Parts: sequence; structure tokens; C-alpha cells
Amino acid sequence: AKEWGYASHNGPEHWHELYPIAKGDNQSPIELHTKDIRHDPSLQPWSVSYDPGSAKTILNNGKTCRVVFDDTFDRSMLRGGPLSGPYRLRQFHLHWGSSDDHGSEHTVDGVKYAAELHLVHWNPKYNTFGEALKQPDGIAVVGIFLKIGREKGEFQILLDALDKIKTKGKEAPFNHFDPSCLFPACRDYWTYHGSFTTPPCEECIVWLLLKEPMTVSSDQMAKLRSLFASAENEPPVPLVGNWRPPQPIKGRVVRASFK
Ligand SMILES: *SC[C@H](NC(=O)CC[C@H](N)C(=O)O)C(=O)NCC(=O)O
Ligand SMILES: *SC[C@H](NC(=O)CC[C@H](N)C(=O)O)C(=O)NCC(=O)O
Ligand SMILES: [Zn+2]
Repeated sequence: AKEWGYASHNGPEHWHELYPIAKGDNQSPIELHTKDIRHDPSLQPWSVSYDPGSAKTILNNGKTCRVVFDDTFDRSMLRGGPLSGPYRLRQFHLHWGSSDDHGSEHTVDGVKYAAELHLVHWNPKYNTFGEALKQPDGIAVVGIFLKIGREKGEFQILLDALDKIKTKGKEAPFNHFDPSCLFPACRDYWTYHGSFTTPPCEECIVWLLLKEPMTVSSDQMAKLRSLFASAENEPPVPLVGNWRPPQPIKGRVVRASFK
């Protein structure tokens, strides 16, 4: 069944035993160090046009909490930036730690944030999501960090739905939600080519990591940690620490849209 997780027996360090590409040369996430970032004067701003009504479902698959969107036609689009054409929003999910002092997958100048939100988009010119996974630029992920601060009203909508998907395999209708309401005002970003941070770890992703964090309160973060990685018919296992350690940067440059 090729089951994997975040534990010592089935974690990141063993993923290559199931998917060789986990040891590839374009793996994510990475540590962003000021010493290896290059300002690209040609980088252009990106934008999004999300239809709140395209949101369909929220689910707990035992590895994270995912909100799924209708991507059968052009409804919710991401355009601009380093991209060659518009991308369709497929879903978003989160990565978080066991406590407020860590949780993000990407790290900036040696600092980690409480969580990392990933909005996954794919290029419709490739016809299907499965085909896009085979392309070096088939998927585009807008990554945003969560920092502890004031409570985020818009984020509560999501947190209020988690009670319906407490365990692995649960799913519930989640309608009328515009993920853009979670975006910080500042749009500065870093971009680089990498992979999915979860198996099969396909190296088909163009990353857009925003510089400015979204703030959320500690009580809000505690709510996320209330999920279980186990199914109803299983002994309780809290869903925390679903982040992959930084991978080698190797022969890649991270471009910044700011000087
Ligand atoms: S809540 C986030 C922002 N959306 C809106 O304000 C609603 C606009 C819709 N047209 C509507 O239903 O009124 C938003 O789009 N933020 C992203 C941005 O780039 O600022
Ligand atoms: S990147 C800093 C942010 N500015 C913008 O996103 C641009 C705003 C206007 N479109 C413009 O001046 O061109 C920002 O507001 N960051 C928030 C801050 O005050 O911390
Ligand atoms: Zn992710």
C-alpha cells in the first residue's frame, strides 16, 4: 500500500525507499538564506481571481486538513509572477508543529514559523492534474507562513469546520470560501523550482513563497492541533508535526521579487 508518515519508522528519512525521487536534486522544502537569494529585476507581480463558490469540501486524510476546490473549468485562477500562463486552484492544506515555536516547512534565515499554508494550482494546458504532475512546471504553489499574533477572523471559518472532520477519512461540505482573504497585504515573494513536500515528491512545482506572514492567535493554532491522524476505529494519535525537514538546495537559485 506504500503507506508513509512523519514518524521514525515511516518518515521523511525512509521515503526514498518508496519513491526514489525523494532523494532527487530538486526537492522541497529548503532553507532560505540571504546568502543565496538573487534579486530578479524581471520578476512581475502575480494576482488571483478566486470564486468563493468553487470551494467544495474539507477533509482529514490523516496527513493534513485539505480544502478541495472545483477545478473542472477555469473558475479560480492564479496568474502572473514567474508563470507562463494562468493556473487553476485545486486545493489548499496546512503543515504545523507540536507547539507554536515551529511548524513551517520552509525556513527563512534560520527561523521557522508556526505553520505553512500551501495553495496548490495546476496548469490547465496539460489537460488533467495527473498529466500536469509529469511536467517540470505543471504545478504552482503559493506558500504562506503563519505567525502568532492577533486572531484572524477569516481563518476561524476553517477552524469551525474541523469538528466535522476530527479523524482520518472524514469529509464534509465546505462552501463559499475565498482563500485570498487569508493573504497578507504585502505581495513580495521568493520563487524557485522544487517538489511536493509529500510522497510521491514529484519535482513539478514552481514555488511562490510570500515574504510577509499571516498572523493567527495561539488559540487558533491549538484548534488545528486538535485533529487526529488516526481513524475512528483506531487508538488516538494527534495530528501534529506534519512537516518535512529542509532538503539540500543543490544547484538552485532562489529569486526574490524585491531588492
Ligand atoms: S476577502 C479577500 C479579497 N476579496 C474581496 O475583498 C472580495 C472581492 C469579491 N469580488 C467579492 O465577492 O466582493 C481578495 O480578493 N484579496 C486578494 C487581493 O489580491 O487583494
Ligand atoms: S510589500 C508592502 C505592502 N505594500 C503593498 O502590498 C503595495 C500597496 C500598493 N499597491 C502600493 O503601494 O503599490 C504593505 O502594505 N505591507 C504592509 C505593512 O505596512 O507592513
Ligand atoms: Zn504542503
